[PDB]
Amino acid sequence: MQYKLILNGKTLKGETTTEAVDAATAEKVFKQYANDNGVXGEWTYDDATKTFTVTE
Repeated sequence: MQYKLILNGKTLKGETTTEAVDAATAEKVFKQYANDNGVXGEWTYDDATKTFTVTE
């Protein structure tokens, strides 16, 4: 139930984590987080390692 976020912004590179029971819930949380950090970017999703990647 853990999901990662890989931030590749023009001035913001990093990775965060959250615990969510649904991929859309996790995506929404990460999108909110990204937006608060100024990002949103092109969003890619890997379901093998449960990671969302943002390419600004």
